[PDB]
Amino acid sequence: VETFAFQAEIAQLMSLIINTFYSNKEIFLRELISNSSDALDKIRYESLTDPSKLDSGKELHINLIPNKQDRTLTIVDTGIGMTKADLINNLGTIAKSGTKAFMEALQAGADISMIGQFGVGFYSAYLVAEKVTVITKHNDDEQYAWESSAGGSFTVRTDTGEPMGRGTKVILHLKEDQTEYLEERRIKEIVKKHSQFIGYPITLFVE
Ligand SMILES: COc1ccc(-c2c(-c3cc(C(C)C)c(O)cc3O)noc2NC(=O)C2CC2)cc1
Repeated sequence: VETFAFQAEIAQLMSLIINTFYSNKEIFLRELISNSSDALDKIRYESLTDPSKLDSGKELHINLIPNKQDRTLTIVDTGIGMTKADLINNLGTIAKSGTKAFMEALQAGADISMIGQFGVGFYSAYLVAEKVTVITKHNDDEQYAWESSAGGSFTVRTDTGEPMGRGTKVILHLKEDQTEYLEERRIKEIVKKHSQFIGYPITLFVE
């Protein structure tokens, strides 16, 4: 297991997300679904010229998996996936510059819900989760698990769990007071409100 420090700007972004009073927490799901859609777009485009990139799985979809027993909400996609290098480099995001652009878009009146416009929507996960695990598999690398409970550090390790084929799984270990996001009707409501026109099948698993 390797432990890394977040860049100062990202730790600041996470501290802001965790500590700022902001009731509209449901946007985290929109942001994660958007990321999955972006990753799915990428493997789709690459497969147009090289269909063998789909040997790791032809289906392009997003699954939402609540587990009330574990208090986890998991978002799984079969997009392009991330390499180990991507994970360490802020999960394939432009997080340093994006955080800068977000930080003082906020000072120009913006609110937290615009976070995705600055490429760092992922970190909105910390509105609802005390810990986030990101398990990912890119065609060119092995399957890795990234994890952080904030506090300035993250870990990366080779994943031992179920083979994913290709794509990304974001596991949200929910805060005690945020269990509404495990309820079927709440999830459906949020998907219909914010993600109605995502161009990939979104399947909400039941328990
Ligand atoms: C908005 O920033 C993003 C969005 C998606 C990704 C991404 C992902 C990916 C990343 C995340 C976050 C953990 C950041 C996610 O929730 C879902 C995903 O499928 N897998 O491969 C990728 N690699 C990519 O190059 C792609 C298409 C965007 C990385 C950065």
